Amino acid sequence: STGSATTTPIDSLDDAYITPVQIGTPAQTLNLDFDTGSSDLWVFSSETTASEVDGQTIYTPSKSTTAKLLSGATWSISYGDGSSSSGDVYTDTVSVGGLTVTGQAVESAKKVSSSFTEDSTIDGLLGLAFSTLNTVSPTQQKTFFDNAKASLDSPVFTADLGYHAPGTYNFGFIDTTAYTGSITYTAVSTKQGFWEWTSTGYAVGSGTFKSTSIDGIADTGTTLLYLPATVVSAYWAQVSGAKSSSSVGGYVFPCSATLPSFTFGVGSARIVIPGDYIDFGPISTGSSSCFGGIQSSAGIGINIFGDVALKAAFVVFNGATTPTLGFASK
Repeated sequence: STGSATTTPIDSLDDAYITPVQIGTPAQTLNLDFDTGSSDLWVFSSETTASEVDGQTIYTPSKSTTAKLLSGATWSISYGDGSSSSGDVYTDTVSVGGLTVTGQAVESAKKVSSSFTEDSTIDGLLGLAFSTLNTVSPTQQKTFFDNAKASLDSPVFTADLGYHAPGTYNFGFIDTTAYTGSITYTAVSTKQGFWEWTSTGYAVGSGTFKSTSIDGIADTGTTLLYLPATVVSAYWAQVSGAKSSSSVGGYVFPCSATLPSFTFGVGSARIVIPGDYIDFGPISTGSSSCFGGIQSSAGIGINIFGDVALKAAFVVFNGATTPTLGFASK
C-alpha cells in the first residue's frame, strides 16, 4: 500500500504544517501536525477541557463505531518548546492520504497547554519518530508509520515541505519526480528515539564550506534550525545589524536586510537553504526587528534540523531494519 497527503503551512511564516487525517467511522477529519520529533498521535477531543478548546476540530470517539477505549491507558507529553498535553487513549481506524491503519492508538487530550489552545489551526499531532518515545502507559503504543510499515510497498515515508506553499507527505514510495539530482543517504542513530544523523558541515552564503560533524535530528515538528552557537554566530555575522537578543530570545536582524543562504552537508552532498527561508518576520506587529530562522541550540542539548532546513530538501525517512535518512535538492 501507499499514502499521499498534502501538508499546508498554518500561517504566512510556515510556523508549522498541517495535514488532514481521517479518524474513526464515519471519518472525522482533523488537521494534524506531523512531527518526526515525537511519537504520539494525540488529538483535541470531546474529552478536552472545554476552556482549553478555542476553534480546533475535535475527535468524538462516541460517534465512531470503530473506536474502543484502551482500558487503563493514559498519556502525557511535554515538548521542547515547553508545551504539553495529556489524556486517555482509544484505538480506532486512522487514514492518511488513502493509507489506512486499523487499531491505531489515538490519544485523546483531556488537557492541553495554552500554546495548543491558542493555535486554532492544529487539531493535534501525529508523531513519526521511533515508537520507543511513545508516552502511553502502562503499555507503550506504536506510531502510525510503525503500524503501517509492514503493509507499505517500501518501509519509508517522505517529507516534501514547501516554502510559503503546500507540500506533501508520502508513505510507502519515493516520488522520483519530486526532487532533482540524486538522494544522498546518511546513517541514523535511533538511540535517543529520534531520526538522528550527522551533517558533514556548513557554508554561509557564498563562503567556503567548513567540514565539521554536526549531530542533530530531522524534526518536522520544530519550525527553526537550531545549531551550535559557533555556527549560528558565523551565520549572523554576515548580516549587518544582526544580534542575539536575550529579551527576544534569540538572534534578530533588521527587517530591511537581505539574508545570505545557509548550506548544510549530507555526506558529500550539499543542501542550500535560501536566505528568504531564514526570515521569520517582525518580532511583534509593526516592528522593524525581524526574527531569525537559524538559532543556537546551546540551551537545548541537541541540534535540530527543523522545517527551515527540511523544507529546502526532499527528505526520505527510511524505516528499513537499519533506518537511514535521505536528502535531495528539489
